[PDB]
Amino acid sequence: AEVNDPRVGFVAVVTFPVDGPATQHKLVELATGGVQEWIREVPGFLSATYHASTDGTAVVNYAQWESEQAYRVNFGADPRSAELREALSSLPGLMGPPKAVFMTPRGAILPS
Amino acid sequence: AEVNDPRVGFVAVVTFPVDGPATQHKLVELATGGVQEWIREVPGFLSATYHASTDGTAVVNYAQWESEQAYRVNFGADPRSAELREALSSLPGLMGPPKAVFMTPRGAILPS
Repeated sequence: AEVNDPRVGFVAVVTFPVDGPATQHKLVELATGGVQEWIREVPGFLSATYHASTDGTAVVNYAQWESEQAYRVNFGADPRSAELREALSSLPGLMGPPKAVFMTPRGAILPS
Repeated sequence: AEVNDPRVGFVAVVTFPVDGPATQHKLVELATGGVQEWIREVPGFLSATYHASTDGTAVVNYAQWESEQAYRVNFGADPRSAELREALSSLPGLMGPPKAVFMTPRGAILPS
């Protein structure tokens, strides 16, 4: 969704610490390789964008959800989120557990 | 821009540690204020979205740029970005300097 779309009521920023750029690439390939095809149609899911940090040390997911309730019901409470967590944890080169920050959009600036 | 817009070549995620929700509001108000309208016209600027962490302790800016040079030079060499940085660093309630992570979008999971 557009970053400022009013439907975005809840965001998670998840950082995965990795051992370098080869693992960054493998982790994004894994995350977008079909393991989470099921999430796409879940109610309230808007997007998950995986980024490689320029310094090679982390993959960062910016995830948009319609609301915290939708995230909790349709993601956190579905055992498939634990299967997805297991899959992403399986990759050689992941150096520690992912770190999450939960937040809500409060203001934006777009080009004129 | 949409999170998977192909023009987004570079993202900065900047986290400002703050002492509580009153400060989260003052910081977003300052950052989205009005005298800061010049950013909207910077070449290569795509968006800045400010978020309040649900726990009250941080404001997070997810910023989209066409390239690292648009952020570093088109924005960062402009004297106005030094003025903005000083205003944000002098706000009461800040608990430490902002921390930035720089990254490149590499994949996205979206609904059909």
